Amino acid sequence: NLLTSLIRAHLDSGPNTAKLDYSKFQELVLPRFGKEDAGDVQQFYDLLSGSLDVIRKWAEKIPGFIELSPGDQDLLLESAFLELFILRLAYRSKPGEGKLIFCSGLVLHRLQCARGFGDWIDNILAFSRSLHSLGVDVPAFACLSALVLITDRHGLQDPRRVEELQNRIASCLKEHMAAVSCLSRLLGKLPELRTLCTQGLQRIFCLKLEDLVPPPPIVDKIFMDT
Repeated sequence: NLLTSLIRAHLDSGPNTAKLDYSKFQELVLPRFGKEDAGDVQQFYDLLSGSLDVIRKWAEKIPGFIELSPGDQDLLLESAFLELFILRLAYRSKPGEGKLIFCSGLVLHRLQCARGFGDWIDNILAFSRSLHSLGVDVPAFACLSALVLITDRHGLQDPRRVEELQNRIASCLKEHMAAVSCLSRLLGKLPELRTLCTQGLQRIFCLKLEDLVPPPPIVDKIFMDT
């Protein structure tokens, strides 16, 4: 069934919590001061680039995403990327502790992220606990995230296919959350998520302009989409 394949796809795309990765983690007390250097930017960029790989291996595994055309397959992806990056990160992070947890299991302190991400990081954590107040069970999240991906995108081959897959996922979510308006409180989180992507596009524009290290292709593509 569709739900099951969405739960699994989510759970496979997630970090292994038995192996969160603390090799870079440090519990800092005082803000990192100054301007950000090339190391800050390169980290931020790698984290970005890392997640695209995983979000794609998550995409593939959605019932009938592989079935679509290669044109739309990468278009739903690059267009959903930043929103997926932020929502998955907000979902799996730990705002009480100041821990950002990334798709590869990497754990970073809010204060370690602040130079590359900017004040954006603080809004992302605000959005994290906002998600966490509400409670969003795994099946609700595993449908919500596929809906961020499979959605009409100006310039899609057969948006009938996308629109069709979309509505199945949409009724899984509707059904599952009726089995558990709840759905509309969860949907009431996506305007917050939208504000987050805009601020992220702005930091990424700002970093593109310092040009301290060459961006990864995703930075360009996400920015070209503007």
